[PDB]
Amino acid sequence: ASSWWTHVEMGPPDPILGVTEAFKRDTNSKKMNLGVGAYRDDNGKPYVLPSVRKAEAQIAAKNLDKEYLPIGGLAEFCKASAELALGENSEVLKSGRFVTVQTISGTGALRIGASFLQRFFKFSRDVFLPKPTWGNHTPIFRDAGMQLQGYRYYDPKTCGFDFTGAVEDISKIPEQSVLLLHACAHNPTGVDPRPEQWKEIATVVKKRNLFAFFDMAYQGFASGDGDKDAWAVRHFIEQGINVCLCQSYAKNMGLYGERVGAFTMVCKDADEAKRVESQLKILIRPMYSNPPLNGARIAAAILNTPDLRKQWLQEVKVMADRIIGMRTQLVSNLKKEGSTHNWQHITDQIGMFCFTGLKPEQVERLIKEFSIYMTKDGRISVAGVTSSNVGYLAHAIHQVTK
Amino acid sequence: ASSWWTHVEMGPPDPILGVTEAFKRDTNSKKMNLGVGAYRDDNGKPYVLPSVRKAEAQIAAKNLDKEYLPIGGLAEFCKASAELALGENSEVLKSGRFVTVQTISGTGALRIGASFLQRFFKFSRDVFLPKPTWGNHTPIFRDAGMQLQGYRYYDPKTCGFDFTGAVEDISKIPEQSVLLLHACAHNPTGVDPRPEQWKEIATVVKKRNLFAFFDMAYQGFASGDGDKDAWAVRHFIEQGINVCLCQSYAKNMGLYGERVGAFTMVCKDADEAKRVESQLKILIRPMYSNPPLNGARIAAAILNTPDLRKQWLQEVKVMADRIIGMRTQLVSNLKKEGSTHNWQHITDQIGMFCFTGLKPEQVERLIKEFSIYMTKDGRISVAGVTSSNVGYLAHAIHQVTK
Ligand SMILES: Cc1ncc(COP(=O)(O)O)c(C=O)c1O
Ligand SMILES: Cc1ncc(COP(=O)(O)O)c(C=O)c1O
Repeated sequence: ASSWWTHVEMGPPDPILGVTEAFKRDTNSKKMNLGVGAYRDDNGKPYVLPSVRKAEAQIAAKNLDKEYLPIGGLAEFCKASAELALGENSEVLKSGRFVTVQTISGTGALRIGASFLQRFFKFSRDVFLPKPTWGNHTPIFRDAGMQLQGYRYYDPKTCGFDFTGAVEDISKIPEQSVLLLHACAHNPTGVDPRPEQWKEIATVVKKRNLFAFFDMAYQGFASGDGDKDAWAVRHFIEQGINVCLCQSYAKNMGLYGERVGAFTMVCKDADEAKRVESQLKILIRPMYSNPPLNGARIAAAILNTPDLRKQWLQEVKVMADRIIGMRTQLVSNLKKEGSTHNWQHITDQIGMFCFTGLKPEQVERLIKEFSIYMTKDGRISVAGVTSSNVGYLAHAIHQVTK
Repeated sequence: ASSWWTHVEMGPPDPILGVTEAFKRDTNSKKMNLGVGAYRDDNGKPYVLPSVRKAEAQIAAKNLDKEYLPIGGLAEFCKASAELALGENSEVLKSGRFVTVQTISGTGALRIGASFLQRFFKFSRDVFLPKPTWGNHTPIFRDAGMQLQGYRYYDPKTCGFDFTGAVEDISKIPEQSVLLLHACAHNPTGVDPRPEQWKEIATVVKKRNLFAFFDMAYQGFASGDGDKDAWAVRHFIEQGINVCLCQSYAKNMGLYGERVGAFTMVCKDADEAKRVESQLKILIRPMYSNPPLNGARIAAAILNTPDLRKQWLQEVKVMADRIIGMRTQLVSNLKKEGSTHNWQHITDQIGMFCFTGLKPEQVERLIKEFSIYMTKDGRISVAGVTSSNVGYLAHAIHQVTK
């Protein structure tokens, strides 16, 4: 053709960016933006952890260099991330039968894992995801070369986890097929299985010899306790199932821009771990010579230092308490407004994001009348909820669902 | 199988890391490491630009947030990078018929460009590279899905650019085939075509309607003048050829760990530019939600501020002068030692890396006897050369080539 890219077509707009722009152009004083993808403080401003600032001050005092990091990443950061994910007294660390490589946050880890599965996981080409899964998950596996399937995870009838349906779908999954399991808060729905349900899922996976691909990105932030959030992964590991974790420190540490993340794979032996490390480095090098330095250095400094680690844990627990308090206040105000609908699932759900279960027509009613901007599926970000405007949101929800 | 990764094999060791480890384990006092991939000062320590430190201090004073950046990247950084690459008075900027997206340094840009070519460049599947090309170039295009070809670039007989052979190979390239052209210092050889040779190559490309994929990663660092280093790209653009630039600020700015880089594509119209921008964002999002923030912010602060830009240009010119002085001193000391070999190609070559043209047996002779560690092909890093040890290196080369 005359032009190289004359056949290139305009890409579809991102709904999240459209919602954000619609909120920005809105002139109503009482407008709210529940489509935000990051945590916010009470005032609604972006929140930077004081532990992060202390780590930055310490690093600036150290006056370190900016040379390239190993292809795998910073050794201290990888070791600290593995210890945090698996626990300080995990048998895996003692045996050393694990590999951890720094990557570009969770998305990068997910991509690296998908590329590794495409290159080496000869058993199957199908990746199973929850039916209401994170949006980027699909494109990542599609670009990496993996076909995608789905299983039931969320039950719209009870607005909760569909345990029986999920068990049946997992049991129907063909053997030796990779499975994706949101470790903690589900990204779009924030519904997590109960520990007994997690044990049942682990037993089914062990019986079917499936491959688990955990995606822990809200560790600590989900409930303020890192051990309880990582309980499912540790249970899977002690059951004898080798799993992969995609850890993202964007939320639990507030390093959204720093792109901090680690991809760890559990192997049977240290020889297998180092072979997987070599192949992972071989895969990583064409994508990027090395991961970034500043964010990983900050994360390693916070994790290794005891006082900084304690302060970071306290801050994360505080943010988790704020999220839970916002959910509880929303439910209480909905009860006060006189709504007879059962909003227990709002308190039951854990994480930033919530489906109140509102119908799309209710969504347009909220957008046009009360100037509340939210996605069509019904997901709202609790971080956007404020103690000042929680009453307004509850009143609007009650009026729409009247 | 019983194990998921029992069939995974140990990856081949990286020769550069092996050379570095061999240098580290060496106990000779007069040992040198010419395999370093980054610039070093006179003392041999890593060099951090004072302009970078001033920018970091200014950013710390600003007390900015760490929220996610747009998928394309920081707007200020992209605009500044495009202006620096194309020139302040470029017609492309006035017409706005360009797209620039931040990426993970040069490697990332190269990958993004290869992915875009795989998805949209329906004309051909073959990418032509110089015969002595950068090592990572191959794996990047192989993983992205592009077949790779080669053309003659370096003439071992004269240790210089093979102009006639390169012209014949380019003319034999099939029409509408993407071509890779190291903009400045050839990574492995540091040989660049003369401006008349660049004009001839541009005329041949325009006649054959080839697609040019420039990889400018040493702008400014090559000779201390950004305009002269970017002269080939500007000539190609004014000739009417739409080209792609993979800019890496790792060297010209010393931000090796910060992973700073931009991929810019020249289009005919602004509509084509924005369509390409949307498709590039669609491609980028699965790989990583957004590029990192700290390095791009530092680069934008340095480029936009006039005093910081002037100081950065002065520092880059100083490092380029140091590299040229090291080359000249090496040639002068080789002449003093009495060697009759023609070492003019050492001064002719521009960039960090040089092929002195030594045979592999001479390489093992240097490694075993004089404890000088270097790659088998003969490439040496001028940044590793020091005013103190340049005489020792010249004496060793003369003794080996005696
Ligand atoms: C499922 C999932 N993956 C990954 C991430 C983190 O993505 P990023 O890599 O952009 O930090 C999140 C955070 O919202 C998430 O919910
Ligand atoms: C040909 C080439 N491409 C790209 C780069 C930049 O690589 P990175 O992305 O690791 O900064 C360099 C720097 O040495 C190079 O020589």
